[PDB]
Amino acid sequence: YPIKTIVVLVQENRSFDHTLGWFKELNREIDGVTKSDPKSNTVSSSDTNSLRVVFGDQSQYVNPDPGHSIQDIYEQVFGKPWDSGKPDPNPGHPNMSGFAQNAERNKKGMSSAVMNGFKPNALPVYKELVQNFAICDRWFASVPASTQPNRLYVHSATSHGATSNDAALLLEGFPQKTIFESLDEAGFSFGIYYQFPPSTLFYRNLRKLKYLTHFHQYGIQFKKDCKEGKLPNYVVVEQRWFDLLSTHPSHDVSEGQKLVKEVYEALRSSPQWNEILFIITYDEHGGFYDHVPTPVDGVPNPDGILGPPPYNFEFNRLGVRVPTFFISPWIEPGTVIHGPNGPYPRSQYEHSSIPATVKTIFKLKDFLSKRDSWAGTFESVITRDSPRQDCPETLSTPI
Amino acid sequence: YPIKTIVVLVQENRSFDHTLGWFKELNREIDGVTKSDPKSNTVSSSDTNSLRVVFGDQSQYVNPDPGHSIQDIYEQVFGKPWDSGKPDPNPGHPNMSGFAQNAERNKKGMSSAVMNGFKPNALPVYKELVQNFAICDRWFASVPASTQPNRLYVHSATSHGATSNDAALLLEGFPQKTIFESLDEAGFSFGIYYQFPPSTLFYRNLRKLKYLTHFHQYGIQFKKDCKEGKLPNYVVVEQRWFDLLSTHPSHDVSEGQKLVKEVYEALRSSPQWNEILFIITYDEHGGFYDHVPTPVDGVPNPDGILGPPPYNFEFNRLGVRVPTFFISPWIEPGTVIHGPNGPYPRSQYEHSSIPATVKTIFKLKDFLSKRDSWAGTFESVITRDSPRQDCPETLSTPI
Repeated sequence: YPIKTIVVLVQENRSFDHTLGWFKELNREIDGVTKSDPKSNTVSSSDTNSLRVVFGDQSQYVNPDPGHSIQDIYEQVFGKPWDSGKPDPNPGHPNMSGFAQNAERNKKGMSSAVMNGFKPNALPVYKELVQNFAICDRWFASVPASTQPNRLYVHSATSHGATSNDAALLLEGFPQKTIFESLDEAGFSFGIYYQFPPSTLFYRNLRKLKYLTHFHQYGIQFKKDCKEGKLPNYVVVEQRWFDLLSTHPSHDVSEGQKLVKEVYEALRSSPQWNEILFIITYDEHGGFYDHVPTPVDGVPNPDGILGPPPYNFEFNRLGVRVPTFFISPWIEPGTVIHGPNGPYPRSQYEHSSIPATVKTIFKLKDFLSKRDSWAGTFESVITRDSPRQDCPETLSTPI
Repeated sequence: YPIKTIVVLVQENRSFDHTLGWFKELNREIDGVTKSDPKSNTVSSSDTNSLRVVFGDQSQYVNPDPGHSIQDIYEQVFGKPWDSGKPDPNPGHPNMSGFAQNAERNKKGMSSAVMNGFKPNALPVYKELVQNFAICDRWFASVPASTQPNRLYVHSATSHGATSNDAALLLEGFPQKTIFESLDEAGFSFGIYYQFPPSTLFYRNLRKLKYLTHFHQYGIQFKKDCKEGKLPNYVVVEQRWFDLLSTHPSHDVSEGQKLVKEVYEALRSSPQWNEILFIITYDEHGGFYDHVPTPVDGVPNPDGILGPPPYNFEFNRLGVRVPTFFISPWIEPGTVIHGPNGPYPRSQYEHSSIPATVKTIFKLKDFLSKRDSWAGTFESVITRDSPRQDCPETLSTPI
């Protein structure tokens, strides 16, 4: 089994249908969207009783940040708002009908951004990566909540009860065991390449003296370690600082495309390219539309810890589908992975799939929680007998 | 008393003589340096004989970062290194003779940068601020240690035992009472205007919900509140993110001049200009040379907490002199404040002077610590009967 280096890049706040849904005309196998059988959500307002908003392919490069709190996402997936005076934590029916309404509730006119996705040619970096490697069109954010609970799952398969971006809790640090500790204890290496203060600092255990040395400034160390073949066994690329103090500004998809291109090309020209498995995913969907109902059946709480009031979240429902890419010369081009042949009938691909698959590939002894123990593993995406030799050396520049 | 808004900007890593020492030619009253009676430090090395390095005015805009740990500063001020096998915490004799030796010890050739200051004309923003307002030439960093223990003093008059930049300790947060809490309890407002993640988040008490709302993005909110005269009673401008993971890279003094210019002009064109007292100081001296012996007599420990081993620091010695500016239309131009007039015979101006003076100007009930209660207060710098009306509207662009 050729994979010795696993590289993880977690992007920000985009749904599958918004990012890749229109890539379906390039490959019908992609569970995306079409113009002929279009998806839609309705909007109610004081001025109008009902307006149908069709999911289109007119996403602009610059967009506001839609709502992605646990309470926003409740309205998006169930089509009705949370009501603390009439609490309905498990209403049963994720029909994905509330994205446009939740957008409008948060900011008038924002349903246009929420109800649009990108044309493939507007994201050439992604179009090339989809066509030359693999994606998963059934990969759900771990939590129907915001950025940090999901990021906590990426490297620990739990959020240790968190469903918000609680500045005090994040700074105090979350104490659960991380995949870094599993790897280290088994003698494997790991490195976190950061630009700004990384969200991985929110793991309290990584603040031990012996683990703080595994953080490396990205600009200094990343391209260098790629060039001389010195990448550790588990590489995390951390790019943005999370504004802990941000108690719906616009921003550009282009920066993320540039980062993906740079990271890919550095891995692609590395002597370790033939041992590398590169995963790109999104922390959560950002409030953008997606048509696939979030799983509500057979989803385990990772550690028995409930979320804070008023939601008292049971972690018995997944988040919304996000774009996930698998990139390796050992992968056939244009491959699309759906649900797992996961260990259980109701297993799903989600962020805990990353620690699960790391545990599987490196034969670590134990899973971290009940979530990585249950999540699908994607090591079977590595299918070739020999590494492909003509993988693109460079990708197109973002528009 | 005309002062209703106090604004604080803390710059990084520069000594008084390095920044303002050559202004003595412009104002003989300044305790600076001359060419005819020059300061010097000696260097001992293996290959070469003892070499005198004279303090010159040849500072370049780009310099390395000299040593400014508690152990480096011990050698700088006492002229001998710390010795854990022969510990000498209170050697008696701050002769300021070790800056060049300590520089060479950290990086060969670095004594040249450490033993140089700026020509006044090389820093036009500062030269204009000095000539149009006030400086203090006897203001000491609170701690002969690194960045964060000193920044803790600026808004709390203690470091709660800290003598290093301990990432785990900083993220856990320091729990001492802050001047923000003194102000809030007395009905006054405060605002922290930050660009990147602010060091004030290291105060644990500011992570409460009711205080997190007082943080404002600088780019969004600062110039705005300056225009509409909506500045709170205590303004902190936070500009740089401290890399907690940095376990001697070069950087440019020009960025700090640009920031100072931007902040000054925004306060100067504000309707609140006639009620504003703006203080600029430096967290500590960065390891650059200064000739004034650090006070070792009558310096109180703020709260009885000792520093960590091996130094077990008693907080009975001040840090090195830093540049400090007082800026307000109620200030006589070209004013230089020396040591304080009380509250005690051995009182000194230092970072705790900021909380002390805030307590004095706003008649807050209690000081925060024994340092606060002992430090000099500079309210007497406000001397005019009417606000000056021809304060510079704009400043020179940095070279």
